[PDB]
Amino acid sequence: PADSPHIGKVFFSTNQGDFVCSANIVASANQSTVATAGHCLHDGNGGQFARNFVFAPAYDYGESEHGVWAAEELVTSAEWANRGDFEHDYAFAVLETKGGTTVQQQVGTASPIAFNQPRGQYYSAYGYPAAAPFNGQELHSCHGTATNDPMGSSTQGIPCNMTGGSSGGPWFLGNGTGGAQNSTNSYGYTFLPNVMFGPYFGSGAQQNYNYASTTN
Amino acid sequence: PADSPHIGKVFFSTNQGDFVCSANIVASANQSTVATAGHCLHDGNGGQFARNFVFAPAYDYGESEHGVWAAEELVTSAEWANRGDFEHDYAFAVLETKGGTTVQQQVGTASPIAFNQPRGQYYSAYGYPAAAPFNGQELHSCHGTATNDPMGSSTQGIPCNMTGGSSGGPWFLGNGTGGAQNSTNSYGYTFLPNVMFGPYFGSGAQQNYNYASTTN
Repeated sequence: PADSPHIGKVFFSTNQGDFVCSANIVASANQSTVATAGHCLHDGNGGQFARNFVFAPAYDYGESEHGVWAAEELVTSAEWANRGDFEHDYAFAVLETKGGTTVQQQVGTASPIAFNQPRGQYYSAYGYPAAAPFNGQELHSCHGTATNDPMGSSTQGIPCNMTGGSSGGPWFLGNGTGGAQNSTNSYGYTFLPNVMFGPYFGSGAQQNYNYASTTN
Repeated sequence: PADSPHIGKVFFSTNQGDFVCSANIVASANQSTVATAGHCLHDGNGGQFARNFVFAPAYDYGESEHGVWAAEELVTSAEWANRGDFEHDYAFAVLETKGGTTVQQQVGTASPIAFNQPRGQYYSAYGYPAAAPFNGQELHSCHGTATNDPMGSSTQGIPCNMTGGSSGGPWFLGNGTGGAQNSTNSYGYTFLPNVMFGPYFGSGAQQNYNYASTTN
């Protein structure tokens, strides 16, 4: 985590309990924006937003020297919020500033983010899987070539063993944590998933990003 | 109302019961977008989306020939949804398509929409006020020059006697229903009778519009 401190762990609550996800600081005008999954910050089907959304950059068996960051605005895709549309299971959280210090300023790095890229690219996906065989404490990764959702939606799948808690973690184009972010961990099929699915980052994601990243 | 069928009445429900608002068809790529107030489609801080949001173009003691249109995507500003911030009490609803027909195609017209315009312009504001001495059945209007929020926020006020139900109704630059939409009826203050406040249509509103109008 110390080497890619833009990636971090998410804690949040709903009426059903206390849960975890992952997220990533993306380059933004407000320097306060993390990319995550829609389902990590909103119920879907017209419901309420998650409560007490906290981001922990470079989490590693606990918060890092970078600390933990509360959300000020949760920015869900409209298709996710209204219909639980997994084709648009992406979102951005706009975090607090601490006495002038934005999360980007504290952590000192943020991922570029790209949209409307070809399908079928090679990805490195990251997150904090929390269900067995994982413990929720470690940054893990998956790597491989994306293929189409066999069930027929616009999502893409990569070979991956990560479990619940990894949702919202970044997909970077290419090998490693240094590429442009171009999707987010959305879902796998239990038990012992072997494919991670992530939504296509098209013009919906781009325009949601433009909006979130400017405050908003 | 027949002369300005892009303006219409809104019905919706929450856990607190059935409510009414106003809205306006604005030109959009998806041909399906109405401008309204954030509070006409989302509770604000800690709440959820309105249910059964329906738009009735050219309502006049009942639906017009254009019928009634259900929302598919409610698109609230982030600051309204997360904090009930009246500086951003604007929103867009993306409506259903009926047998291939979009609302903009049905009505055959839409208002232009403008952002980042000067403060203190002259407006014509419209809506379906539903509290006495109004009955919710009629299109009413207010006209005047905008002044600054006495509370010091970025909202603006105009002289206007319209009551609950008028929220979400359009403010058009200039005289009449034909100008560019540049705010929405949002709120009054208990101490200030007959003044309607509407949010500033700035870059937040523009980016929310860009996003909503492409479906989204």
